[PDB]
Amino acid sequence: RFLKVKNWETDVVLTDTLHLKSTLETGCTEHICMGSIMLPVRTKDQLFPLAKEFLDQYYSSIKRFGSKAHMDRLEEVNKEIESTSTYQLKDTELIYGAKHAWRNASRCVGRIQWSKLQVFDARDCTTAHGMFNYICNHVKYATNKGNLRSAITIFPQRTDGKHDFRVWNSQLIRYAGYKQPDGSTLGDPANVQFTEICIQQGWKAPRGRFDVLPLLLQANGNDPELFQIPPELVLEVPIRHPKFDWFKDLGLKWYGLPAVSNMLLEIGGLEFSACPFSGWYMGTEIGVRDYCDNSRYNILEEVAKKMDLDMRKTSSLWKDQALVEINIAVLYSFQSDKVTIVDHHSATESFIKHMENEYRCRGGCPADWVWIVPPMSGSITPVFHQEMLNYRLTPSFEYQPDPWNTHVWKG
Amino acid sequence: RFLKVKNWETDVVLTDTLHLKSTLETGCTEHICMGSIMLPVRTKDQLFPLAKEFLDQYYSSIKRFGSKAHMDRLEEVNKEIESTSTYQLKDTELIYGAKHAWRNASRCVGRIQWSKLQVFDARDCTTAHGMFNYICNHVKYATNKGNLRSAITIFPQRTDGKHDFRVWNSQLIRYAGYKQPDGSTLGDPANVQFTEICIQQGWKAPRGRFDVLPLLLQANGNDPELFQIPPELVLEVPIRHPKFDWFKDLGLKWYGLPAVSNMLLEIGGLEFSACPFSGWYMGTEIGVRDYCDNSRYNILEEVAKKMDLDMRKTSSLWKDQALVEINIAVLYSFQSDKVTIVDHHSATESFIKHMENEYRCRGGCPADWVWIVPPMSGSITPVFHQEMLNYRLTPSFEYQPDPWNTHVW
Ligand code: HEM
Ligand code: HEM
Ligand SMILES: Cc1cc(N)nc(C[C@@H]2CNC[C@@H]2OCCNCC(F)(F)c2ccccc2Cl)c1
Ligand SMILES: Cc1cc(N)nc(C[C@@H]2CNC[C@@H]2OCCNCC(F)(F)c2ccccc2Cl)c1
Ligand SMILES: C[C@H](O)[C@H](O)[C@H]1CNc2nc(N)[nH]c(=O)c2N1
Ligand SMILES: C[C@H](O)[C@H](O)[C@H]1CNc2nc(N)[nH]c(=O)c2N1
Ligand SMILES: [Zn+2]
Repeated sequence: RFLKVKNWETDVVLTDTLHLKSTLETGCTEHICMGSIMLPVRTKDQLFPLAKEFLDQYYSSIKRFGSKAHMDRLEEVNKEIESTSTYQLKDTELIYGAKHAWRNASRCVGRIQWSKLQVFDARDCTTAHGMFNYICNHVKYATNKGNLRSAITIFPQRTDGKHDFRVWNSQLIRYAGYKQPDGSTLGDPANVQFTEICIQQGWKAPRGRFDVLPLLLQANGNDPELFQIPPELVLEVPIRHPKFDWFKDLGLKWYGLPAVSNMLLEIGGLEFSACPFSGWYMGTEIGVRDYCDNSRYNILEEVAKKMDLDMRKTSSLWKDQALVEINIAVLYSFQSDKVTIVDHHSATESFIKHMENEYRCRGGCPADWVWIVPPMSGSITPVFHQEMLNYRLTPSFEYQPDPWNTHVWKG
Repeated sequence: RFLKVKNWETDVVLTDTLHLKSTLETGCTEHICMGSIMLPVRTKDQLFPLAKEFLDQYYSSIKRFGSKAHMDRLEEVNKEIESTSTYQLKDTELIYGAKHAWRNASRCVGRIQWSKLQVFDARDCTTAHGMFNYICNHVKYATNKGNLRSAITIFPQRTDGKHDFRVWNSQLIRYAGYKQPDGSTLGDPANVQFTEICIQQGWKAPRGRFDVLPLLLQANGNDPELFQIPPELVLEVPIRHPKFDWFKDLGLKWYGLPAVSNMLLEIGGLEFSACPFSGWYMGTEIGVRDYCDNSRYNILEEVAKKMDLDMRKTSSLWKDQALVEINIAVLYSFQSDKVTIVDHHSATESFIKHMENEYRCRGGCPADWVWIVPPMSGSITPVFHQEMLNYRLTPSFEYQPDPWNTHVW
């Protein structure tokens, strides 16, 4: 079967066949679309087909499908599963697997970069201290003094689900948030609960507006342990504006390295519950979401005050005006400090070229329009006008619940 | 089976039960989501279940479900379908149906207004000239000297499908487009094909940038005929900016009345193929989409230049700056001329209030996030953070194919 998508700006029509390899469910049915819903232990029996599907894809990718090396590897993995109930990936398979999970990430606008990913194999790690060291090395490598390089570090896979490796932080680098007795928040309101956990585990909080959180690291199902990332490894950018010299005295800064650490990587039916990965920011993440969401740093009003905008009616579009200036400031600041960043026009134009390439080469590119379209200026980017098909390919990155909800405390 | 939606800004969680009454298909399957796809006669047998479903909801709404008058109406309609192969709605049913088709329009941010809709019953209309008269009256009533009022005008229902009433125009009021020897497009690029069909049918095109198109009306399945809307009934707004005095010199204007005329209204299985309806604009429709789409009037570059922004690199956000100013000018011009308009902040705020009302007293509100979130400044409006479930309820408005593909001359 064939599915077509149309671009309403260019009239370019693409044909998807790749969706035929989709397996997992979307949440949608013929009666209900759940496209805007954010969130819509394996047996030997379920595992071997998953392993086989993966190895088939890997061996096809290297043009060795059906070879003796292919057949011997299927055999070897089958025998490993029957005997030990799981199996180990070869390094080459792990690399291919991590790159493909990114390639298949339908919510990622940055996927033009998918084949350039440094994979750090941390499967020999056994303790939280070992995790800390791996993560420091990742941060220093990825940061590269501002010349950011994509990377992922992969800790040992799930076994019985009682021995999971987990990074409790949602991102490797994030600022603390502190709920005040008067109900106001100091720092990042998104991180209040997690900050509270760190404090309870014995973190001495500075209680400022941009305090880098400690890592809380769980190895082998053990209770997590706290570690401070060396501050010299945490590259930050003070935010200033090219024309407005008062912008600096807002006292804003942000960190250069966006590094998601709470997702689960599935390759061939194996589950890597700790697999922190990093790239570089698109500016709107910081300037639109982190700074301007009402339940984040929420700076729109203060910015618009300083610009002397008419604030008595929303129809002056004061919020939109202040939003654009904050985003100019984030891009200018990163660029001035030589820290990699991409603007939303750049990024979406590159995404459309990536997607067209994938359609030709691969027969499709699953994409989640709700996430791919930037949170400002949506329709002046080419992705707004592009129809997309969202479906689930493996290998994949998946959301998993926060570990504090599920962890069995050892004490 | 019962589904939850969460607002990620406010943590408010709502439970949707209304979706269990959805009938039509979404285009999504368990394997593929088609959320971003723009486009994803009835026999006696098919028609009675549809009539019954509708009449049940109707009698329910007036608190007379299972009453003698309920059973008596179901009886009458059944008899009428068996004998005539169709049936006629009572005026009360027609009004209820049209208001609910709007209530059910999952792509409409303006539904807080749904119960305030003036319904013009044009089911007695028989000719294209009659259609023109009804439409001018709609246009004049809805416009109301700039104090716009929501309205729909409903022409006769489909019969055997060879006698369709159709307004060939996509909206009652739109601007002509003409491809130039220059290679460029003069006017609205979106209307090139329709403008050509107009000329072919005899329209004397002025060949300007903002020429109000004539109506092309089809009655009783006949060949469509041309009429032009009295110029004094088409309220237009010249676009200026509260601070940039050069803005007026771009020569921009837009019309005050948005009036969709190409959709099909389905009520109780009955199909109203000509049912033009109108409300009032949300500013971004004109300022973001009409003015700044590549493929529309595409004015971003000209504005940016007059602002003397750095257009050398995308990262100066020159497009975004110019976008906001164009949208400030649209809103300012409509407000100064006392023509009803709503900004995207205010409209989305009232949709959230509407959603909560609908969850509270109906068990849900079908909504298409891809359409509800404005085409600029998405995440600084409250709808961006609101999970929505999209499903199809009847009565409904449905897209239908351009009739020039359908029609046999
Ligand atoms: C290289 C530069 C990259 C850019 C500019 C980029 C851009 C983005 C953006 C803007 C988002 C949405 C973020 C949000 O709203 O929270 C995203 C999502 C995502 N990206 Fe990327 N990306 C990059 C690299 C990567 C890498 C290296 C990976 C993994 C190997 C990755 C995998 C993902 C995944 C799984 C999501 C969905 C996250 C979620 O569900 O929270 N991306 N990307
Ligand atoms: C009262 C003021 C109204 C406002 C501010 C409003 C707002 C909007 C907006 C912004 C859209 C998206 C349009 C687009 O992007 O092309 C829309 C779509 C729509 N609205 Fe409304 N609306 C109003 C009245 C109405 C009325 C009176 C009806 C029917 C009686 C209606 C039914 C629809 C339908 C069916 C769509 C989807 C149209 C399509 O698929 O092209 N709306 N609404
Ligand atoms: C409920 C929920 C579900 C889900 N799947 N993800 C989230 C995370 C939510 C989704 N938007 C905010 C929060 O993520 C912030 C992280 N963004 C940074 C980045 F990693 F995505 C990234 C961005 C740019 C370049 C590279 C990278 Cl690795 C929340
Ligand atoms: C392929 C296609 C499918 C579809 N369902 N609709 C369209 C119409 C396409 C989709 N966006 C543009 C075009 O409509 C412009 C009409 N907008 C005016 C209005 F009616 F929507 C309206 C707006 C504001 C207030 C009231 C009203 Cl009644 C195209
Ligand atoms: C409810 C809705 O799905 C939610 O707010 C989404 C919308 N689109 C998004 N897009 C991106 N890139 N990141 C997000 O966090 C979200 N949030
Ligand atoms: C492909 C995508 O669905 C398309 O560009 C949509 C996106 N959202 C929209 N939203 C509204 N309100 N109107 C539109 O015309 C569109 N176009
Ligand atoms: Zn869907």
